[PDB]
Amino acid sequence: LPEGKIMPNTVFVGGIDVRMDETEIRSFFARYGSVKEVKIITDRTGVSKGYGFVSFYNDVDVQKIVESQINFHGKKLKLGPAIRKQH
RNA sequence: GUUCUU
Ligand SMILES: [Zn+2]
Repeated sequence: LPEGKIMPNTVFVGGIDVRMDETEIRSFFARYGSVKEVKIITDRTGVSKGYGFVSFYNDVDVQKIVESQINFHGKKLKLGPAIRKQH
C-alpha cells in the first residue's frame, strides 16, 4: 500500500556512476533554478548507493525536469519525483 | 531506483 510523501521542488537522480561527480550535477541543474542541495545517498561505510536528490530554493516543475535527457560520462541519469518514506 | 544527515 503506497507509502511516502512527494517532496516538493526536489528531483530524484538515479544511475549516478562512479565516474560522475556532484559538481557537474549541481552545475547542470542550475539551469532550472537556485540549487539548495545535491545530496548523494551513501551506506554507513560511506559507499554511494548510486542515487541522490537535487532540491531547489525556487519552485520548479518537477514533472518537466524529469523529462530531461541528462547524460554524464556515457550514462543517462534516471530521473523521478522525490519520495520520502518513514543515526 | 527514492534520503538519519542544518
Ligand atoms: Zn547522523
